[PDB]
Amino acid sequence: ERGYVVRENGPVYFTKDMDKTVKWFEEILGWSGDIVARDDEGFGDYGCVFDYPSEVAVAHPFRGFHLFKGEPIKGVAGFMMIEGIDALHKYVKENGWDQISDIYTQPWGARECSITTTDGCILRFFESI
Amino acid sequence: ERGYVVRENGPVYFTKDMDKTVKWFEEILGWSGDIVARDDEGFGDYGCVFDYPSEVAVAHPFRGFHLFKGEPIKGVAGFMMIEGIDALHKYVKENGWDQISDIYTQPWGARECSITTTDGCILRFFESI
Repeated sequence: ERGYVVRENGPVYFTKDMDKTVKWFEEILGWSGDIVARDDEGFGDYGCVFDYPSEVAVAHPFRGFHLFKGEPIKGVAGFMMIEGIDALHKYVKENGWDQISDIYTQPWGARECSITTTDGCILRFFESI
Repeated sequence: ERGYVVRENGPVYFTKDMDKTVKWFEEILGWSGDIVARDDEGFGDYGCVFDYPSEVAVAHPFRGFHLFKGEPIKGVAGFMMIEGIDALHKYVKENGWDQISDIYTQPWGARECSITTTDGCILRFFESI
């Protein structure tokens, strides 16, 4: 570009119950969430979830999801590269969530598996072979 | 989590004609792009765009958009923090794109403006005060 730079560009996520979403992220994937703004009636308007600990987030980068109020995405909402996919699948499974696909190898050189959230969107995870 | 870390998490973006989308990101926002795989008819199935030069990406630290073939997103597709919001607006306008809202101040402490892409999605840009 010219005259400007991108500092952060984290993915967006939409929900009709921000607290439920945050809890799913924390209980099923082991992430940390935080509602940043609430409605006059106490409903979440804006927030976020990240895979690292709350601490690190309070002192800066951002690789989590921004949470906005609205109709949840229908289809793929995330495409994440990770380390420890096997561990991921076990963790999610141990936590009781069964809506996760088996792990499989992609033609482009990586093992993948995808998860459906409480809101119904698909999150795709992958690790290079 | 436990046993796994998120290495990268760039936002997803869907398009029916990747080349046109990539040209837009290049001509209007001054970004860079590359189509990694095409279909039997010549269209891109997978690719990406990023704010920095090609030199970085091939030399990993991925914060652009992953591009997949599909129906464009209706509504907000990006929420990114930037520096030089005035420069951005002028750059876009200077490059002939008129579907960019004016810059305005948000209650939460930042100036913002949204841009409509060639595909119809909305990209929100903000800079804190």
